[PDB]
Amino acid sequence: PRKMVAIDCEMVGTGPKGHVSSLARCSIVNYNGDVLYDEYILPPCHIVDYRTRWSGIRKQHMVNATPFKIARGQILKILTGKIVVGHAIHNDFKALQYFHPKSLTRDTSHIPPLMSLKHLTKKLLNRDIQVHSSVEAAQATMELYKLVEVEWEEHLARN
Repeated sequence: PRKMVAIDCEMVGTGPKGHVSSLARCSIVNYNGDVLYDEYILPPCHIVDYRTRWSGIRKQHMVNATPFKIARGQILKILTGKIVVGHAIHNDFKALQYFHPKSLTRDTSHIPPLMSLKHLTKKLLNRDIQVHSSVEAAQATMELYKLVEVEWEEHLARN
C-alpha cells in the first residue's frame, strides 16, 4: 500500500511581462485530507504579475514567505515514493522542477473513469471550491480521487 497525497499549486508571473509562471504557494494533503504542507513561496525572480484573479496571492503574502529554494526541498520530501493526486499537475512539475514518476501520478484533469477544478468539484462533489485555500483545492482533488479510487486503479493495471 503506497501512501497517498494530493497537491495544489498557485503561480505568479515573473519576468519582463509576467510571462514566466513561478511557484508562489503550495498545499499537500493525505488520503484523509490532513495538512502535510501549506506555505507561501517567495519566487527567486521579482514578482511582476501576482495573478490574484487566479492566485489569490498579493504582496502581503510574500512577506514571511518560505523561499523557493527551501520549499522545493521541503515539498519533495513528502512526494517521494507517494502516489500524488493533482489537477493538471504536469503543468506544475516544471515550476517545481521535479517531474515525479508517471506510475505514481494521478491527474484529476483527466479521470478516464469519468475542465476547471472549480466546476469539477461542484459537478462531482457538490463542493464549491474557491472559498483562498489551496488546502481546500488539495482535499477536493483528494476526495475527487477517493470518489473514483476503486475504478481508477483497476484500469491502470488492465492496460
